[PDB]
Amino acid sequence: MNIFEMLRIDEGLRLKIYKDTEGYYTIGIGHLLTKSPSLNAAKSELDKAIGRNTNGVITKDEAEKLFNQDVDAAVRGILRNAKLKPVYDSLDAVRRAAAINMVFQMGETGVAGFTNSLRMLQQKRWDEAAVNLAKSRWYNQTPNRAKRVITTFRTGTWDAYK
Ligand SMILES: [Cl-]
Ligand SMILES: [Cl-]
Repeated sequence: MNIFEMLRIDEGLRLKIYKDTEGYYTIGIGHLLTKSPSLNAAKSELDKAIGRNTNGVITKDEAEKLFNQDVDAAVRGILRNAKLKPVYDSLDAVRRAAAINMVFQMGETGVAGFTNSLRMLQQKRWDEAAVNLAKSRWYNQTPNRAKRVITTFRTGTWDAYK
């Protein structure tokens, strides 16, 4: 298992524009297009992202290309963030994947708001971080995914994904 296979399980793959768990137009492997309620705005963001006239449909290679860019961007957002970088550098390889998963889903600003959890993760107080991570809108809106990510931070293994 790795970050790509992990996010592919958590996000799925859809080749036509869909609404994500928040109701936002998304495509591919959790690639958010726009938070605007307009499907035309979505289609236009999609054409710009792919570089051709898509009419709301992309190929699998195209979905995987966006996915590669989004994973790369998530990692880069962590390393550029003063609150996230020292935590990420402190973690082993598996728990680093959990951090990337969170940033991918909710963005670098959202995750940087888990101040208390980040501190517990940095201190390797795994069971305590896990309890604190779950007291979140994140956990209450998407409990099955959040449980898998939290289990990954708690154990440092891929058990929740096998
Ligand atoms: Cl893009
Ligand atoms: Cl979920």
